[PDB]
Amino acid sequence: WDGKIDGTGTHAMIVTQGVSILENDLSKNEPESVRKNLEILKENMHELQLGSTYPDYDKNAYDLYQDHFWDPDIWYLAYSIPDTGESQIRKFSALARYEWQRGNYKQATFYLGEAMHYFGDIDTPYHPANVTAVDSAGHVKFETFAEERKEQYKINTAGCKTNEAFYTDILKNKDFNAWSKEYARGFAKTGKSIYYSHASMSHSWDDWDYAAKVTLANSQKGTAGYIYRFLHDVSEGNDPSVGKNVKELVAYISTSGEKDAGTDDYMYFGIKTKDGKTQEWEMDNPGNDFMTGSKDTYTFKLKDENLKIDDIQNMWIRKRKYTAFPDAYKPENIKIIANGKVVVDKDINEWISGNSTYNIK
Ligand SMILES: [Ca+2]
Ligand SMILES: [Ca+2]
Ligand SMILES: [Ca+2]
Ligand SMILES: [Ca+2]
Ligand SMILES: [Ca+2]
Ligand SMILES: [Zn+2]
Repeated sequence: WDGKIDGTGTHAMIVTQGVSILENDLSKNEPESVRKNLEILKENMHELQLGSTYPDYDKNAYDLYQDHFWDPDIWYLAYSIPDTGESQIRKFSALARYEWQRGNYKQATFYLGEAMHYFGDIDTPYHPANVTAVDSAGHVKFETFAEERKEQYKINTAGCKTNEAFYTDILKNKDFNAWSKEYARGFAKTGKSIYYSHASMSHSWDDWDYAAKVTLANSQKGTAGYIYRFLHDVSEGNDPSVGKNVKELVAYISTSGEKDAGTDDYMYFGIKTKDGKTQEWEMDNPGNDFMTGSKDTYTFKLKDENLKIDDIQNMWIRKRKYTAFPDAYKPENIKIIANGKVVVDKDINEWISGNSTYNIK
């Protein structure tokens, strides 16, 4: 969907409607904690909207915004694996719950907004069909069409109250990651079907009208559902990581904005377990890694699929010179996420020169 850097446009409408919908649908028996957290959410509507649009304007975005795409119908032992729209929902959702728990509500809500940007995208027709703006003139055309008419596509209810099926189903599965993937898959498959049936360049103005109606309604309802899940999760301190093989680790790395803080050297993330086994991956995204001021995400798939988070005793990042000279690197902060939970939040704010290793854990 379209969005503007000031937190306006289709994406902002979707999150804004998401909140209104939830407000309308909230049953009387909902816990006080949920209502209290919803009011805090509403205090930070600006952030939610800005977050819902930001990934399109992130200076660090990948070349063809690959991570804004996801096909719902779809070597890793030593290299990071790329993010997808689905995986970014999970990443930002984890960051959001983490910040919420420590009362850092403005930043928490921004992250929630970013999670919803990606959900919004996988609920378009073009993104889950994996048809890019390069592939088809229809990509930009359809999103512009929707943007112009976004007002007439707003909805204000999911169609039932939160003590009913749609919403109760959302709370059933304590495994947020597993729930999010399949929940997102449903909406994405609908969007993709709508691409082929109504939204592609083969179709009419009437077809595009129906396509936008259904996918914008679904985007809003789907967003309301994620917000509901979020308010419940943060109200109860629900941990979806318990607990639970660590099949993947995600690193979320903030590079300092200081001069020459970024690097083009080889960069590795590694772990050592209590049993002294090691695994190390090169961090390399389909993009310009470790740019000054950037926030980079890397996902690492473990060789041992039966490890528990406690089993991981040491973590580090290691740099290796690309040229004969040291390209010193200065990370501000690294967060490691496992199974939907931020398990490491490590301020660094010091230089890593040459071929040095920095010990996180
Ligand atoms: Ca540097
Ligand atoms: Ca320089
Ligand atoms: Ca490389
Ligand atoms: Ca790269
Ligand atoms: Ca660079
Ligand atoms: Zn979009």
